[PDB]
Amino acid sequence: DTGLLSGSEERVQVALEELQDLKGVWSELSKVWEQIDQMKEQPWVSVQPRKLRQNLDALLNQLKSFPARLRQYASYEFVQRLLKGYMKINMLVIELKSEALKDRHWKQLMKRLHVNWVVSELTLGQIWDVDLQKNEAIVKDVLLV
Amino acid sequence: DTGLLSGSEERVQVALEELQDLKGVWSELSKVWEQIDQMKEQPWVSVQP
Repeated sequence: DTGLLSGSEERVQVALEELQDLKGVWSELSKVWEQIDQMKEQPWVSVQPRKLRQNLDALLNQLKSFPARLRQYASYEFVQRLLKGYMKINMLVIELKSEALKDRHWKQLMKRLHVNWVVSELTLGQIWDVDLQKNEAIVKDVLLV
Repeated sequence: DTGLLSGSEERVQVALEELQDLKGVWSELSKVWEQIDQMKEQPWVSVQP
């Protein structure tokens, strides 16, 4: 018998508590990503921006649902910046719904983003994976012209 | 004694069974026309014939 390492015990305790915290975080983040992937999978060519704004508000409510313990994490800040870029996606949506969306317009935008697309399925998850925050200049030039 | 016409309550219970059957029928029809609502309000963005 000897003085047991209480450092190991407190390490186990903090590991367990942070593990449960991050498990709740992973549940919330899995819900967030599945919903955003589901909505961005559709072309949303003839779908008003307001039904994506309401999803934005729902994401905000989900981000405010968990206590402040996650709100101090890098994942919370990343999801908040994702929400900011998601209202940027709303900013984009007007171009998606715009009368601008022509075949030659599609080809010029495609050349700007260098990706390859199939017209039948306009899965805008791909157009957002090509980050609009990253390629803002080229898409803005296309929108202006 | 008050010998009552039990046929009235037999009709009551028959109507009750018919009502439960109709409730099931209209629950299924609610699902049917709900599904109709989903493909029906569709602005024709993604759906194929």
